Amino acid sequence: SVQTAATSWGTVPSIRVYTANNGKITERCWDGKGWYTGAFNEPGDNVSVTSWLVGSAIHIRVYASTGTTTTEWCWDGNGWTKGAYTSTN
Amino acid sequence: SVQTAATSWGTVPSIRVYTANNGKITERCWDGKGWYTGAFNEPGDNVSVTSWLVGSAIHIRVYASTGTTTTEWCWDGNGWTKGAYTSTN
Amino acid sequence: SVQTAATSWGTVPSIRVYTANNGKITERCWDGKGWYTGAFNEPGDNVSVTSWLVGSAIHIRVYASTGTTTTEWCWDGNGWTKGAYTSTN
Ligand SMILES: CC(=O)N[C@H]1[C@H](O[C@@H]2[C@@H](O)[C@@H](O)O[C@H](CO)[C@@H]2O)O[C@H](CO)[C@@H](O[C@@H]2O[C@H](CO)[C@H](O)[C@H](O)[C@H]2O)[C@@H]1O[C@@H]1O[C@@H](C)[C@@H](O)[C@@H](O)[C@@H]1O
Ligand SMILES: CC(=O)N[C@H]1[C@H](O[C@@H]2[C@@H](O)[C@@H](O)O[C@H](CO)[C@@H]2O)O[C@H](CO)[C@@H](O[C@@H]2O[C@H](CO)[C@H](O)[C@H](O)[C@H]2O)[C@@H]1O[C@@H]1O[C@@H](C)[C@@H](O)[C@@H](O)[C@@H]1O
Ligand SMILES: CC(=O)N[C@H]1[C@H](O[C@@H]2[C@@H](O)[C@@H](O)O[C@H](CO)[C@@H]2O)O[C@H](CO)[C@@H](O[C@@H]2O[C@H](CO)[C@H](O)[C@H](O)[C@H]2O)[C@@H]1O[C@@H]1O[C@@H](C)[C@@H](O)[C@@H](O)[C@@H]1O
Ligand SMILES: CC(=O)N[C@@H]1[C@@H](O[C@@H]2O[C@@H](C)[C@@H](O)[C@@H](O)[C@@H]2O)[C@H](O)[C@@H](CO)O[C@H]1O
Ligand SMILES: CC(=O)N[C@@H]1[C@@H](O[C@@H]2O[C@@H](C)[C@@H](O)[C@@H](O)[C@@H]2O)[C@H](O)[C@@H](CO)O[C@H]1O
Ligand SMILES: CC(=O)N[C@@H]1[C@@H](O[C@@H]2O[C@@H](C)[C@@H](O)[C@@H](O)[C@@H]2O)[C@H](O)[C@@H](CO)O[C@H]1O
Ligand SMILES: [Cl-]
Ligand SMILES: [Cl-]
Ligand SMILES: [Cl-]
Ligand code: NA
Ligand code: NA
Ligand code: NA
Ligand code: NA
Ligand code: NA
Ligand code: NA
Ligand code: NA
Ligand code: NA
Ligand code: NA
Repeated sequence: SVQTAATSWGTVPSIRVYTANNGKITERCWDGKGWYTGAFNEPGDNVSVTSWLVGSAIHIRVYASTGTTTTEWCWDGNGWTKGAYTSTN
Repeated sequence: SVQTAATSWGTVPSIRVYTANNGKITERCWDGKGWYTGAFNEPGDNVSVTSWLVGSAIHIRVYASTGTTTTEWCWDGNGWTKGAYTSTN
Repeated sequence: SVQTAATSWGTVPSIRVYTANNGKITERCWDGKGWYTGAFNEPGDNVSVTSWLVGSAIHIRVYASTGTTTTEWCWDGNGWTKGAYTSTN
């Protein structure tokens, strides 16, 4: 099966659902008006997510794994950027 | 292995744990007094979840996947209902 | 692939990422200053997580599964303790 991860914020709410399928992760988005495909598209076979609001600004962290490798991706209001996470050391 | 997804709300807290096993997803619940089996029972091989409170009312979204198909299930205070989510388009 | 689960709290934030690899789950931690390996180390092939704050005290629940067995682990300010969760009955 594909593998998903979901997060939400606020009371509208906004929702993001990440799906790993055949080695790629894609993103679907709800902001109160319908579902649309988001900008996030990166390699991975497994995905997890968390998020937090600072006032009205959302911060999202997506953990994309393949084999024994995990890469963190970061949204902080502009774009997706690889983060500093490593699984060890 | 079975695959689980967990969410919580409030400070009691309430917890819900969803488990995919042999193509079915079941639900376990804590509201401060012990664990009990919940009403949610739907097909799926993979599960994710998120939730949010509006005041004192919980909203839960369970994303149930099998193969390349994902179905969203919705709790909004009464019962479980299929949602509008699709993985594409 | 390894399988991960992530939670966060506050606005710093703190983040915890749990990774199941080859039958063991390990923990990585961010509290604003860098990533470090946490104290959590228990058997499991699949992991989920949730957490909640009571004021300034974090409570974390990690659901560690192997085959059809799921064990809950609990952090409530001191250490990791097996919880009362069972998947049925
Ligand atoms: C992608 C990344 O590494 N983000 C870091 C951030 O990097 C800075 C760069 O963005 C740029 O400004 O150059 C400086 C060096 O001069 C840094 O490399 O630095 C932040 C400062 O601590 C990191 O912390 C978070 O920053 C967020 C906003 O960008 C936010 O304020 C958050 O609260 C901070 O903790 C940021 O780290 C990333 O986010 C944290 C939470 C972890 O997920 C970490 O692994 C990420 O890389
Ligand atoms: C199951 C579903 O589709 N729920 C929708 C909801 O559907 C309405 C029906 O419940 C009924 O009232 O008939 C009307 C048309 O006349 C709609 O079909 O409509 C809501 C309005 O936007 C959707 O939005 C959420 O509604 C929640 C309470 O029911 C809550 O207020 C939430 O804040 C709203 O965003 C609701 O969509 C479902 O929930 C959202 C968050 C997504 O998960 C979406 O995919 C779900 O279908
Ligand atoms: C590990 C565990 O079972 N924790 C229980 C907690 O057990 C108590 C023991 O810690 C000790 O004090 O002895 C008494 C009997 O005299 C109990 O066995 O009991 C708490 C009381 O309800 C449980 O509830 C949570 O306690 C947390 C702080 O420890 C916190 O206040 C939380 O809000 C309470 O709901 C605690 O249960 C564990 O946590 C809950 C949320 C579930 O995850 C449950 O399965 C856990 O075992
Ligand atoms: C903050 C926000 O909602 N931005 C929307 C745009 O990006 C989408 O949301 C962010 C948080 C991240 O999940 C992106 O990968 C995602 O595409 C979005 O493109 C736009 C739609 O027209 O709406 C913005 O509000
Ligand atoms: C709001 C709430 O806690 N409702 C409980 C009932 O349903 C359980 O919780 C909801 C949120 C959802 O997870 C259901 O699938 C689940 O069964 C529950 O049946 C009842 C137990 O007697 O207690 C209610 O409070
Ligand atoms: C509350 C807190 O942040 N405690 C830190 C110590 O434990 C780490 O965090 C807790 C919540 C749990 O995830 C542990 O398994 C984890 O190791 C930590 O060891 C210490 C680092 O020097 O810093 C504490 O603040
Ligand atoms: Cl950004
Ligand atoms: Cl409802
Ligand atoms: Cl403790
Ligand atoms: Na989630
Ligand atoms: Na649509
Ligand atoms: Na942008
Ligand atoms: Na969770
Ligand atoms: Na019990
Ligand atoms: Na009902
Ligand atoms: Na998460
Ligand atoms: Na480092
Ligand atoms: Na300690």
